Amino acid sequence: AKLKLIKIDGSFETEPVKLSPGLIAKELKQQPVFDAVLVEQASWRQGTHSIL
RNA sequence: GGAGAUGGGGAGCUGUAGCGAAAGCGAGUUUUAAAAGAGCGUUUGUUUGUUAUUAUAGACCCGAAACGGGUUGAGCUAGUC
Repeated sequence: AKLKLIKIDGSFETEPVKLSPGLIAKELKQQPVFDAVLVEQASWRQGTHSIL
């Protein structure tokens, strides 16, 4: 993928860069991502909610 | 490790060949003298999320005279001193 590099001032560099495979997929799936975000919201409770 | 996903940790479980109680045998096993017959065979996947049902935990919930253990009780009242 074609990318650019920025500096501390806030200006782009003068040389782009490509990216080799390793994080680019050809498949599609959202239900895995759906349960991923759901379990991300999980592990946040601590059982404080309780009554007699 | 923000008590996180995750990474590591393959301990174990499913199916991968089964027959029966077994010595054991094995695409055959056991019953039988049977190579007769019959049975079972003759791979057809795993883990989660979810829904419903079922199993135990009070398990839709309300309800009794119940039972057991402990405890206050002679000033009402019974008897006695």
